[PDB]
Parts: sequence; structure tokens; C-alpha cells
Amino acid sequence: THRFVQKVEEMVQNHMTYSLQDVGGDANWQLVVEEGEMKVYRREVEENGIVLDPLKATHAVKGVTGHEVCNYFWNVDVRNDWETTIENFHVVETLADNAIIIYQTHKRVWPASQRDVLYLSVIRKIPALTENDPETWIVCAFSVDHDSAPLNNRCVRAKINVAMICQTLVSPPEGNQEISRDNILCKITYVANVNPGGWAPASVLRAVAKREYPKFLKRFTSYVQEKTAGKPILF
Ligand SMILES: CCCCCCCCCC(=O)OC[C@H](CO)OC(=O)CCCCCCCCC
Repeated sequence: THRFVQKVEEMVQNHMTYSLQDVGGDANWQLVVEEGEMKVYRREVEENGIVLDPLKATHAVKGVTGHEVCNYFWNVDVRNDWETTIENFHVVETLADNAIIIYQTHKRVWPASQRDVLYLSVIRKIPALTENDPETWIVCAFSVDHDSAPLNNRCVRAKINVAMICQTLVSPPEGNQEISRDNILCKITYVANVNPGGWAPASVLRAVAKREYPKFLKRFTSYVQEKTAGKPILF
């Protein structure tokens, strides 16, 4: 219904079409961090002197659903509990039940001015085309303009295109005998395409990326595990 619907649907379809391709066999990507079930890749890209390195991570998390993962990732009410790089943020506008515009500032992750970001964050269920395939839950976060948050002089305005894309594998048990969290696994794909704005050394920016993304993914996924443990399953 809202004014960004076409852009949202374009971004979701783009992530659905391009972001789920396996980069493990893609020789243009490099596996830069591995820990447990998590693998983090990047493509070294510069355009007009500036580092744009697309990043993609895959992960598989026992005992949670894509719905829960995406709920926790999207829900502003719980951002503080898991996110570490954010200094301040607020919802600038509510577009829909599932779509919000967020303004936020980031703590310095390299010695420079703080970055701010203004993005639409939407949570979407993508229906399976068949009952044999998992449904996909996706949270897309992408930079937008808003009259109420113009560029300011204290921060550099970063531009983002980020998605977390989740599918739930369920393996029904034997017996009589309900499915438990032991019977479920959430496959995650996380993509971040970020323009840091301004200027910074390629080497520091690449070091920060390699540090901050696996840190976030480990902390966030274990957080969803803790918060859902023992609770009825939200498919
Ligand atoms: C350059 C280093 C990047 C820092 C790593 C960011 C980890 C935050 C994880 C994340 O995606 O948060 C999702 C949250 C939920 O809607 O929305 C966000 O906070 C989007 C964050 C995008 C990263 C901005 C990087 C620019 C700062 C210099």
C-alpha cells in the first residue's frame, strides 16, 4: 500500500534472485572468515576510488525458525540486547505493520567521524511455491531519503543495502511425539553492501568488516537461540 512498496518488492526480488546463489564455488568471491557453521565471504570491489566490498555470510542455526530469526533481527524493541555498533536510533516513520523507516548513528568502529544511516527496514514472508519447499523470511534494510532526517554536519551518511534471508528445515520425528526444537534448523544468508561514505583507508575498512560482521552474526544467532529456548515454536 505505502509509497515504497515497489522499491521494497524490487529489493526483495533482487535478494531472492541474486543473494541466494552459492558463492562457495564463485571464484570472484573469497572466504575470509570461518567459525563453526558460519562462513563469511567478500568480493573486493572499488568504484571511483571507494571500497564497496560486497559481503555475504551463510550460517545454519539449530533449534530456531526463519520466522523467529527475522522477527528478532527486525524488532527494534530488542536491538539493544544484541547489537553493539549502534549508538542511537529511532523510528522516523511507520509505513506499515512490517515496514519502518529508521534513523541511526553508529559508534566509531575506526578512528573517524561517526556514521549515520537512514533506511527502510521491512520484514516479509515469501511464500513457498510448493509445500515441499521452505518458505522464506527476509528482512531488507536499505537506504532511503526522508525530509525529517536530512544530512547533518556531525556524521557521515552511510548508504546500505542489507538483507537477512532465512529458511527453516523441519524434520518431523518418529512416534506420537510432537516436533521439538531438536527437529528444526534455520539456514541463514546475510548480505551487506555498504558505502561507508566519506573516505577511509581500504586496509582499515577491510579489517573492520572482517571483524564486525562475524562478531555480529555469532552474537545475534546465539541470542535468538537463548531467547527461544524452551518456548513454543513460532513457524
Ligand atoms: C563497516 C563495518 C560494518 C559494521 C557491521 C554491522 C553489523 C550490524 C548488523 C546489521 O545488519 O544490523 C541490522 C539492523 C536490523 O534491521 O539494521 C542495521 O543496523 C543495518 C546496519 C548496516 C551496517 C551499517 C554499516 C555502516 C557503518 C559504518
